[PDB]
Amino acid sequence: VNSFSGYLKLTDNVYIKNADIVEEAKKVKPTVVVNAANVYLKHGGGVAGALNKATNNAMQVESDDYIATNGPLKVGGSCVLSGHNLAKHCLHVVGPNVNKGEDIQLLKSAYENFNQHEVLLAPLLSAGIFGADPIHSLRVCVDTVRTNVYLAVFDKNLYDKLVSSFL
Ligand SMILES: C[C@@H]1[C@@H](C(=O)O)CCCN1S(=O)(=O)c1c[nH]c2ncc(Cl)cc12
Repeated sequence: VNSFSGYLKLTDNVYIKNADIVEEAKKVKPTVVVNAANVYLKHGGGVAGALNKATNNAMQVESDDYIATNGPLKVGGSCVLSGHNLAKHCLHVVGPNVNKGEDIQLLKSAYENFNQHEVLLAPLLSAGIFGADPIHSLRVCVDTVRTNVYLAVFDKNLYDKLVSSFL
C-alpha cells in the first residue's frame, strides 16, 4: 500500500491521473519524482520549468553544479539528484526532443531508467514541449517500465484521450 490516490490502473504496474505533477509531488512527497530533463539540466519550461520553480530555483542551482562536475547527460540517460521540497529524490530523465530531431527510439532507453526505482511519480517522457506523441509515450512506458509508475498528466483533454485510446 502506498499514498497515491485517485489513479486509474492501466496495467499491473502503471497508473495514471489527470494532475499537476508539482501539486501531486507536494502532497505525496514520493521517494522519486521524475523530471522531463534535457542534457544540460536547464529547467526552463514544461515539466522541468514547473518543478524547478516549485523548488525556488534550488533544483537549477544543484543541477548547474552537477553539470559543471560531470558534463551533460546522454539523450536517453538520467541522473539522481535531490527532490528538494517535492520528493526525496528527483530522477532527471532525458527523453528525445522531437523539436531537436532526436531519435524517437531513444524513448525506450529513457524509460528504462525508471526500472532502477521501485516506485515513481512521473510525467510522460518526450510529451509536451518535447514534441512526441503522448499516446506513443504511454505505450512505450507500459511496454518498458516494470516498476510501479504513477503518471501525472496535466492536460485534462489529453488525459481523457490517453485513457480512451489505451489498448
Ligand atoms: C506533457 C505535458 C502535458 C501534461 O502533462 O498535462 C500538457 C502540456 C504539454 N506537457 S509538457 O511538455 O510537459 C509542459 C509544458 N509546460 C508545462 N508546465 C507544467 C507542466 Cl506540469 C507540464 C508542462
